[PDB]
Amino acid sequence: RWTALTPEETLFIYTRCQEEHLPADNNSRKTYIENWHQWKLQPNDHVTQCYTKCVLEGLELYDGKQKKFRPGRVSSQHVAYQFLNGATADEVAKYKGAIDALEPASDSCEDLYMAYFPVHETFVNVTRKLYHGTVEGAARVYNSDPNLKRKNESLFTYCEKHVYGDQNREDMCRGRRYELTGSDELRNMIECVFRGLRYIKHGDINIDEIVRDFDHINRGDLEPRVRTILSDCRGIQPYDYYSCLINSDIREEFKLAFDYRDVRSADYAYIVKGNTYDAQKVIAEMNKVEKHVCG
Ligand SMILES: CCCCC[C@H](O)/C=C/[C@@H]1[C@@H](C/C=C\CCCC(=O)O)[C@H]2CO[C@@H]1C2
Ligand SMILES: NCCc1c[nH]c2ccc(O)cc12
Repeated sequence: RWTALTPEETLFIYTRCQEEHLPADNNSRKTYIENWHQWKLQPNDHVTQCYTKCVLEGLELYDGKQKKFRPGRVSSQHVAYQFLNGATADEVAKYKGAIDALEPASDSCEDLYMAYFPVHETFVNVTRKLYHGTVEGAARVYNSDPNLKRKNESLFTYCEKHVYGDQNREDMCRGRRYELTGSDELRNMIECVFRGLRYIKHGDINIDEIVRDFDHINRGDLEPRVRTILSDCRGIQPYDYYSCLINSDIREEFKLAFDYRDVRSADYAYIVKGNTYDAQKVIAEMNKVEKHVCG
């Protein structure tokens, strides 16, 4: 059974797709951000088309494996949040039917846009209700469910408060200083963090995601070294890959990467809004939190 997406998940999708497809220029990027924020799939060009493909696949309305829309997932998305939604039976019926009629002829950006575009023009507001595409609807859901990570909340402090609670402050302090204490709480902590960073999904590690956090610190040159390590790690548990990285010649680079990613986890739109990498600010922020934790 397919599981509906949380507002954390869809916000991850939206921000990641914008990161991947917004142009690096300035005059160009502003148009795209302004339009996409209003859910306007304009202007119609390769940038917008591939952004559309990326969102459609992150929301998982389009299946890359089966290479086809899976319309039943619409229904799923709705039932999971059918009261907080604001969506009606008729709206979801028609949206599901329209998506059921789509056979895009291929899976390129251009063809998927050409297929789905009239559906989006017609049912954009249904899509925004179902997939938490408004600040009000997402806020309603967050408020209904205390187990979801919030917008401005760090993945790491979230996972800490779920895994350690108010117990083992000493082990949590050592863990936040990158100690391999080997305790059960630290293992669950690293699993929680890897799941939320998408370093691991459905049990399989995601080497491209770690590599990308290495690129984000201007250490792309380490990508091969980051692959060897992860491809040679014999375990399958997050703590295994974590320890492989910490007990390596790229330990300190890994900490720089991890800390930047923590900072960017407390605000999914960090790169969209235009923030850049600043090792000093990153570590200053980390030092404030760690001095509080180890207080
Ligand atoms: C099928 C294609 C749909 C196009 C995608 C659409 O262009 C989405 C844009 C995202 C939006 C989602 C809106 C609200 C979600 C809640 C955001 C919040 O918690 O502040 C904003 C957050 O990333 C961007 C801007
Ligand atoms: N800023 C890095 C936070 C971090 C990295 N590894 C950790 C392990 C435990 C913990 O509580 C926190 C952490």
